[PDB]
Amino acid sequence: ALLERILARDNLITALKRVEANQGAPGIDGVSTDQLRDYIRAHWSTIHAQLLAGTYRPAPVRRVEIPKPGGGTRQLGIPTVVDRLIQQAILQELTPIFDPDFSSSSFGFRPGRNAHDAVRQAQGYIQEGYRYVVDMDLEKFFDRVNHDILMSRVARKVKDKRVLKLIRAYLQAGVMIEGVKVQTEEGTPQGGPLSPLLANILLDDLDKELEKRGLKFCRYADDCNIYVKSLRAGQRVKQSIQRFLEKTLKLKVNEEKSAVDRPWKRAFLGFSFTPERKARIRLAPRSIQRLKQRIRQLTNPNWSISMPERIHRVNQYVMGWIGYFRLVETPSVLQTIEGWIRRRLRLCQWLQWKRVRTRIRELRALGLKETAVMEIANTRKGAWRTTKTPQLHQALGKTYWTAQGLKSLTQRYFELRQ
DNA sequence: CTCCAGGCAAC
RNA sequence: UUUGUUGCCUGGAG
Ligand SMILES: Nc1ncnc2c1ncn2[C@H]1C[C@H](O)[C@@H](COP(=O)(O)OP(=O)(O)OP(=O)(O)O)O1
Ligand SMILES: [Mg+2]
Repeated sequence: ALLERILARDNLITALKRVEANQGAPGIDGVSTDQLRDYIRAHWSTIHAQLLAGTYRPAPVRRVEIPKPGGGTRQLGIPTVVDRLIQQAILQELTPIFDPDFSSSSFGFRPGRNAHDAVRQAQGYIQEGYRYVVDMDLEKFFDRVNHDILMSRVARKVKDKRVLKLIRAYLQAGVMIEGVKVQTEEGTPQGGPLSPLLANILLDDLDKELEKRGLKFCRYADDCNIYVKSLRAGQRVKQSIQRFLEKTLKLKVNEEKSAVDRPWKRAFLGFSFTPERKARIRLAPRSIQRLKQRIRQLTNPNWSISMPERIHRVNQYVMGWIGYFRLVETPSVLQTIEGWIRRRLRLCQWLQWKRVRTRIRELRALGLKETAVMEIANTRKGAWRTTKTPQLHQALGKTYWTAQGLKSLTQRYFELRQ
């Protein structure tokens, strides 16, 4: 059966290689991903037989406080490298059980389904005429999943009694705070390999309820949004779905994140819209500011690495960042930020030549006319003031940086579009 | 299509 | 320090 299908050698080996490639910090027994192969070889005959007998209880998850981009504290649950391996072996077998019957409008944590599909369908509804959105998010979503309602939904397709006892055992296994087990009443661990799938199993009935209601929607994780023709119809369905998820699935709504507002005034998965009739996708103001804050720390303030290294470090971030944010339809702001990136990268190049004699030595070697070299080498202006001056743009502008190995932001934006 | 070193994003 | 999933991307062994 399913526990036998989970404990199959090929399914365990692929699950092992995942946590190995993850390189995640150890659980509460302190054993690392590096020791994971050596640890299971010694403890396998026990682990295998003790969970075959239904006597196996997993070790508690490690509490780690990480800050969220919103500001608040996110509590993580880090399982034992074995407890991460076992959950993986459960996930790998539970995906073909649950995934095909998941919603067409479900996009979160799913194989072959991305954030772009969630936005393309989202712009496709407002383009059709549904020019109002009911954006919704859930209060501490992974912390608030009810154990009884969840395994009710797990038992719907899974008939094997041994795995239902095993998943419950993982859910019931507590946390370690000051060397003591702290039993869990509600919540699936924020860091359990299986836990993102269990999140989709619970809210599949919410998907089924919305599909029965005949509503045009997009869901990614707990961040769900329904696309309506009007503000009156949106406000109406804002309360009736809140009542549904609070009663039938027992979940609390984050009212600070949830709104009935216009799609272009709100952000969805790092993207926003334009007030146009056929609405174009734009960068959300949070996503622009997260980029700008990252470039400020990547470019040298009082930092000390090699500049050819720095250019490559800027390269790997920007080219990756544009890989996700290729979906935006406004290249104008993308043209500005690349110019801003060049402008910011000019600042740390200007301070590198600290001496006035080195300033003249390099600018004359670059090709710039002596008339302009001596005019700006001994200037009294500030460091950020000098980076916008006509002469520093001539010696060190667009043509210089591209020759120095800086990969252009806009060039690869159109390359990924083509 | 599977796996390895790394990176970007969403959650 | 910092976990997990999912998508994509650069390079590599098949
Ligand atoms: N880095 C992560 N690692 C593991 N799980 C994560 C991570 N980020 C998000 N999740 C999971 C747990 C969250 O409950 C769920 C939905 O994300 P999100 O709404 O941002 O957080 P949240 O619901 O815990 O907080 P909030 O109460 O502030 O809305 O996705
Ligand atoms: Mg939430």
